Amino acid sequence: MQRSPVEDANCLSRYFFWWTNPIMRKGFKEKLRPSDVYQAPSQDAADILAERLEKEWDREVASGKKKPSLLRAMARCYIKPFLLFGFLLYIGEATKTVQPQLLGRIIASFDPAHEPERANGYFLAFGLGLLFTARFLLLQPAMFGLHHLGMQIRIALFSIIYKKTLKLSSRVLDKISTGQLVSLMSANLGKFDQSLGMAHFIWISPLQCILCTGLIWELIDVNSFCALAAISLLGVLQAFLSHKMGPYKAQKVLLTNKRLALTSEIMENLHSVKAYGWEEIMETLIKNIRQDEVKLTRKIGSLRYFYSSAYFFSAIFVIVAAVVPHALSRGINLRRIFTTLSYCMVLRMTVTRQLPGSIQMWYDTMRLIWKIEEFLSKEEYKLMEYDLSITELELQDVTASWDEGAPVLKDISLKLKKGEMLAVTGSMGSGKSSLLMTILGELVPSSGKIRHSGRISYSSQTAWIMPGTIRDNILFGLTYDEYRYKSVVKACQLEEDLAALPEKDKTPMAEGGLNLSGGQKARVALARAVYRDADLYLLDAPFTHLDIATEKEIFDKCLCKLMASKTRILVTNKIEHLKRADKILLLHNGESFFYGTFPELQSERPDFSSWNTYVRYVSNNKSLLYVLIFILFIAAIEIAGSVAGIFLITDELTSSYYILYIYVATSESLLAMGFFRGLPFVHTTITISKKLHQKMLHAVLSAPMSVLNTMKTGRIMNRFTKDMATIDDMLPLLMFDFVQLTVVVVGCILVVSIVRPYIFLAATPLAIIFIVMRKYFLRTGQQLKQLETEARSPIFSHLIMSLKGLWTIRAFERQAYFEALFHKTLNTHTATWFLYLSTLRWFLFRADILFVFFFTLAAWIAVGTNQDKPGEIGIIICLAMLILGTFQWCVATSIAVDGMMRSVDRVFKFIDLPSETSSWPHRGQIEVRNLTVKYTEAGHAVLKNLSFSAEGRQRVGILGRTGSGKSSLFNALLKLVYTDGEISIDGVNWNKMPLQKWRKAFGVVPQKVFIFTGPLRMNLDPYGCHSDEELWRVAEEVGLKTVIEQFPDKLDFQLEYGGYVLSNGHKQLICLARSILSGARILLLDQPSAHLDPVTIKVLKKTLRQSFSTCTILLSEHKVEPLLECQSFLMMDKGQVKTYDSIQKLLNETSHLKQAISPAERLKLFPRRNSSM
Ligand SMILES: Nc1ncnc2c1ncn2[C@@H]1O[C@H](COP(=O)(O)OP(=O)(O)OP(=O)(O)O)[C@@H](O)[C@H]1O
Ligand SMILES: Nc1ncnc2c1ncn2[C@@H]1O[C@H](COP(=O)(O)OP(=O)(O)OP(=O)(O)O)[C@@H](O)[C@H]1O
Ligand SMILES: [Mg+2]
Ligand SMILES: [Mg+2]
Repeated sequence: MQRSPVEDANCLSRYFFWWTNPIMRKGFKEKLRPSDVYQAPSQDAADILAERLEKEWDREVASGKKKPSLLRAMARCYIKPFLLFGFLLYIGEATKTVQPQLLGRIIASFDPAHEPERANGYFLAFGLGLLFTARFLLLQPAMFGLHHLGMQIRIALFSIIYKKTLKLSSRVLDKISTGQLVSLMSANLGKFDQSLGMAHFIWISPLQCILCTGLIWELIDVNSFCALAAISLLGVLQAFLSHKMGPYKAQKVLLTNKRLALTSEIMENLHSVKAYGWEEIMETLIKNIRQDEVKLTRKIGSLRYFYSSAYFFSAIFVIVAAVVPHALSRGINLRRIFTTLSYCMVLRMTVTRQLPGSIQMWYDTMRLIWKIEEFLSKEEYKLMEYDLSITELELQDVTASWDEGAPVLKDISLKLKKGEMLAVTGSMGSGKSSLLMTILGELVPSSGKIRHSGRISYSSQTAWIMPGTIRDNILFGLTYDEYRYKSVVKACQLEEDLAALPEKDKTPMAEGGLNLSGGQKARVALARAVYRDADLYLLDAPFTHLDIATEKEIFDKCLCKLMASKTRILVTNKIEHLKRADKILLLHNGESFFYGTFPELQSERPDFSSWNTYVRYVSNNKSLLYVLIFILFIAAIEIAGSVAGIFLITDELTSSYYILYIYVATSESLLAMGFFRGLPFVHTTITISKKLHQKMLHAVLSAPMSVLNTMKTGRIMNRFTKDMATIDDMLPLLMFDFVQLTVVVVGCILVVSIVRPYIFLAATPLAIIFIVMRKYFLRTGQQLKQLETEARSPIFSHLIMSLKGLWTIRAFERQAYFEALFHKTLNTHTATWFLYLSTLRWFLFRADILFVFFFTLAAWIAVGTNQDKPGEIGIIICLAMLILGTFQWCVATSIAVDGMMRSVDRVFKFIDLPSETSSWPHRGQIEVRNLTVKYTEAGHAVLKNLSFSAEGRQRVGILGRTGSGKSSLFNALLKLVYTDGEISIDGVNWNKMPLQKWRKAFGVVPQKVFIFTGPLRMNLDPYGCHSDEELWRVAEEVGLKTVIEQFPDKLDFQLEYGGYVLSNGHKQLICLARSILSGARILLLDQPSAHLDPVTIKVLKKTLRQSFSTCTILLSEHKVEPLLECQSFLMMDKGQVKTYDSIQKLLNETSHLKQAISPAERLKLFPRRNSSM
C-alpha cells in the first residue's frame, strides 16, 4: 500500500481537498478493492497515539492521588486542537447573531421614502454574501478537524484497554463477561468520533443566547418578555420528553444484551444445533425477548416523535409571540419586527437543536470515562522473573482457592529434580488443572511459598488454534528450522495425517479449527509446546482424543526419547504411564493421598484404587404504502392553499414582498406532519423491522454447512449487532425527518417561485449540476463505506479470540506480538474511515461553494433592465438567505439516510441466502452401500465406497485411527455434508421423507458439547414438554442426580457458557440426558468417555443399559472398557469399513495396530483361553 498523499501536499490542497481527486476519479470509472485504498496517515497511527496517552496516565497514577482521573491525563494531550477548532465554531456561529441587523437594514430602507438611498441595497447585499460566505469558509474546516480529533481519542482508548485486558488477572477475568466488553466498543466505534461537534456547544449556546437575548432586549416592552417565554417552555418541554425516554431506553439495552449474547452462542456452536433439530425452538426462544424488546421501542419512538414534532410546530407559536404583543404598544413598526423575528428563530434553534445534543454527549461520555477508569484500575497479572540460579522446582504447604483469598488446593508438598517426569492423577474436580495454574503463576497461592525457574511451556486441556496456518501454530513466533520442526512432527505422530490432506501443510484454518479433527487440535497444540525450548513442560491431559496406538507411540518417542533431560508434569489415569514415570501425585478433594514412587505405592495399604433497495423495503410492508399516499396528497392540497392564499393578499395589495418573508419563516409549521399524519409512519416502520429480523434469523439458521463454514462468526454477527440496531433505532426517525425537510423545501421553493418566475431560471441549471455532483460522490463514497464496515469485523473477532486462549499467550510470552497484530487490524480500518470521512467533506464543502454561484447569479440576473425605482432586490437576497440555510441540513440528512439505507441490502443478502427446501418403525434396521462423502464440493474424499449394515436394535462398535472419519460418518448420516449413495432405514430413504423428519429419527451426542446460557430446564429439554419427576428419573438414570441436588434452586440453576460450575465429564453426562428425552430409535455417540473416570463408566453402564432397552447405538471410542460390551464391531481403514462379529476376530485380523497396544490387564482376559491351556 502506497503512503497517504495528505502529508506530501499543500495547505490549500488539504483545506479544499484537492488531493482526493484521483481516488474519486478511479472509483467513478471502476470498482474499488482493499488493495486500492491508501495507507493510514502517519499523524494518527496506532503506536504513536497509544504511547502518547499512556505516559500522561502513568504519571497521573504514579503521583499518588486519592482517586486517579482519566480526564486530567486525557486533557493534557488534547487541549490544543480542541480549543483551536473550538474558537472557529464560536466565531463561525457568532456570524448568525449579526445577520438580523444587516437583514433588517435593507428591509427598513425599502419603504422609508423613495429617493434617499440607492447604494444601500447592493453594498449590504454584497456584505450579506461576504458575511455568509465567511461563515462556511470559517465553519467547515473546524468540523473536519474536530471529527478527526475524536478518531485520535478513540484509537488511543481501544489501544490502552487492549493492553490492559491482556495483563488482567484470572481471579477477576472470570467475573468480566466478553459480550458486554465487545458491545461497549461496537456501539461507540462510529458514534463517538462524530459526536464531539455537538458537545462543544455546551459553552457556545449559553454565551450566544445571553448576547442574543441581550440584543432582542433592545425592545423595551414587556412584549419581549412574553416572546422569550415561548422559547423557555419549549426548551423545558424538550428536556421533559428526554426524561421519560430514560427508564424505557435504559431497560431496553439490557434486554438487547440478552439476545446478542444468545445469538453469539447459537452461531458459534452452529454444527451441533442443526444435528439435534433446534431451529424453530431457538427461533421461538429469540422471538420472546424480541417480542418484549419491540414493545419498549414503540414507546421510545412515540416520545421521540413529539420531540421532533414540537420543534416544527413551534414556528407559528413563536413568531406570533413577537409581532402581536408589539401591536399593542407602538404598533406596526417599519423594520423592528423582522429583526425580532430573526433573533427569535436563531435563539429557538440553539435551545431546540444544539444544547440538548450537547448535554446528550457529555452525560453519556462521563459514564464511559468512569467505566474505562474503573477497568484500568483492576487486579493486574504479575510476570515471572527469570533467573538461572534455580534449577529444579520447589513447593511447600501450598494452599489456594478461587475468589476467597473450602480451599481448592490445601497444603501440597512436592520435590522434583531435573530430568524427571511427575504423574498427576485423581478424579473429576480434584484440582489437577489448578496445581498447573499455581505453578504457571496465573493463580496466586494464599498461604504457602512456591519456587521455580522462570521459563515454562504449557499444553491446555481444551486446545485452541489461531487464525493462520498449521506451521504458524506449531512455530508460534520462533523462526523456522530444518530438522527440529520435522523431529517434532515425526515424534508427535502428526506427519502421516498431515500428508493425507489436499494441501500438504499451510492449510488456512477456520475459527477454532473446525476443518481439523478433534484429535489433530490436541497434537498440533502439543507440538507447539514441544517445539520451543524451556525448563518445565506442563501437558494437561493430551491423550483424551488420541488412540491407544498413537498415545503409546507418542509416549515412547516424544515424551521419553525426545524430551530426555527435560522436567515434565503430565496429567493421566493409565497404569503404564504411572508405572514408567518417576514420581506420582494422587489428589482427592484438593488434598494429596500419596506422593512417591510406584513400587512404594504398591507397598502401601490402599493397594489399587483406580430504487431496487427502496422498492424491496417498501414492498415488505404494504401498510407503509397506504401511509405514503396520505403524506403526498395532504401536502399538495396544503401547498394549493398557500399558492392561492398569497394571490388573495397580493391582488388587494413592487411592494408585495414582506409577506413572502413571513411565509418562508413560517413554512415549517404550515407544512408540518400532524398527530394523525405522522404516527402511522413510525408504527409501520417498526413492524417491518420485526418481520425483517425474523426473516433473516430463520434464513441464516437454515442453510448448508459448507456455506456457513465459509463465513466467520463476526461477519455474521456484524449484521445483527450494528445493522439491525441501525434499522431498529435510527432509521424510523431519520426516514421521518427526511420527508419533512424535502416536503418543506420543495414545497417552499415552488410557491416562492410561482411569484416572480425568473428566480426559477437560476435554479434549473445547478440543481441538475448538484444532482450530478451527488451521483459523482455516491459512486465512490458509498462503495468505500462498505469496505470500512467489513474492516470493523477483524477487530472484535481478534479481541474475543484473544480472551479464550489468554493462558497460553502468557505462558509463551507473546503479548507484544498480539498488540502489534491488533494495531495492524486497526490501521487498515482507520485508513478506510479517514478516507471516507474526507470524501464526504469534499462534497459538503463543494455543496456550499456551489451555493455562492446560485446566490450571486440570482442577484445578477434578478436586476432592473429598466429603472427599479423601489429597488431592494436585496430582499430576494434575504428570502434566499434563510430558506436555503435549512437546505444544508436537508442535504446533510440525504447522505446519512441513503448511506445508512445500504445496510438493508446486507440483510437482503442473508434473507436470499441458498437453503434446502405411519408410525416410524420400532425396527431400527439400517444399511449403507457404496457411500462417498465430501465437505467442499469439487474437493477431496474423506470416505470412499463405504458399505455396512446393523441389525434391528443391535449394539455396534466403531474404531479407527485419529483422523479416519468417525465423526464425518455421523455428519453423512444426518446430512450435513455432500454424499453419493443410498442410506436405508427399514427399506426406506429420503426419496419420500423430508430432512426434518429424517433428523428426528436419530439421537446425537457430538464431539464438542454445547451448554448455552439459561437454566437446566431449558438445557435438558428446550421444548418444555416433560414432568419434573421425569427429569429427576433421567438424572438418576444417567448418574448425575446428586451433583444437581448440591446447587441452590436445584433445577433452575443459572448455567453460563463455559465457566467453572460443571466439570467436563458432567457436560457429557448432560449431553447424554438430551438423547434420553429425544425418543429416537438410532443413537449416535461420539466419544462419551472423554473426561470420565474409570469408576464413573462402571456405575454408568450398570443403570444406563436398562434405559436404552429398545434402541440401536453407534459408539466410537478409543477406550476399550466401555466398547467391549457391544455386539458387532467395525473398523475404519484408509478407504472403507470392514466388519467383524467379535473382538477376538477383530484384534487378530488387525495387524498389531491394536493387539500389541492394549495393556497387560486386557492381555489378562484376552489370551486367557490360549495361555490357560
Ligand atoms: N479458572 C477457574 N476459575 C474459577 N473456578 C475454577 C476454575 N477452574 C476450576 N474451578 C473450580 O475449582 C475446581 C477445581 O477443579 P479442576 O477443574 O482444577 O480439576 P480438574 O481435574 O482440572 O478437572 P477435570 O477433571 O475436568 O480436568 C473445579 O471443580 C471448579 O468448580
Ligand atoms: N469441517 C471439516 N471440513 C473439512 N474437512 C474436515 C472437516 N472435519 C474433518 N475434516 C477432515 O476429515 C479428516 C478426519 O475427519 P473426522 O474429524 O471425522 O475424524 P475423527 O475420527 O472425528 O477424528 P478424531 O478421531 O480425532 O475425533 C481430517 O483429515 C480432516 O482434514
Ligand atoms: Mg483439568
Ligand atoms: Mg471426531
